Amino acid sequence: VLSEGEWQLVLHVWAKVEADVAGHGQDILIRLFKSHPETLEKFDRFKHLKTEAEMKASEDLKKHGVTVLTALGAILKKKGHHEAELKPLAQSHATKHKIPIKYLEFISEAIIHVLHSRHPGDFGADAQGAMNKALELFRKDIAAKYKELGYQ
Ligand code: HEM
Repeated sequence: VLSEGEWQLVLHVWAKVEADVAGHGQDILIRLFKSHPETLEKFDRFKHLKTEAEMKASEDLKKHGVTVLTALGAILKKKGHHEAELKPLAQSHATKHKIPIKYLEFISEAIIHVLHSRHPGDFGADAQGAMNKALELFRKDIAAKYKELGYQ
């Protein structure tokens, strides 16, 4: 469980993200796809993209980045009391999109990397550890729902 101090660090950097939701979503998805190409293959929408330049030029990709970060932001602002927000996410990602928990670990890594690149003054070690804990909590709670549903 995160402390109030930890949540403050998480939400302080997150408020910086929300000044450019779409730029962050691009950077995060591109990092994910480049670092872990098996993730790209889960997106029928995006698997035609073969280069970073093509990814950066895709408005559809940029749109989806906003969808992802918007959902994450709503979860983080619940500070742990996010069960209603995760239910539908866990359900779609387990049963429709077929996304393993490991891939949620991968996108967590991408998020943390992009936050450090874009917001280093608000993303020192204390904030990095707090964000790690927040995204761990996210994964933990999704993983429990996957397990309920027979997906992990
Ligand atoms: C921070 C983690 C993530 C969040 C907050 C998130 C959020 C969302 C949201 C809000 C949607 C649309 C509503 C829905 O279908 O549930 C969606 C769709 C989808 N997500 Fe995620 N997602 C996350 C991670 C991933 C990862 C790691 C993958 C793949 C490796 C993934 C694959 C998909 C796919 C395939 C769709 C459908 C895209 C489409 O329209 O064709 N998601 N996600």
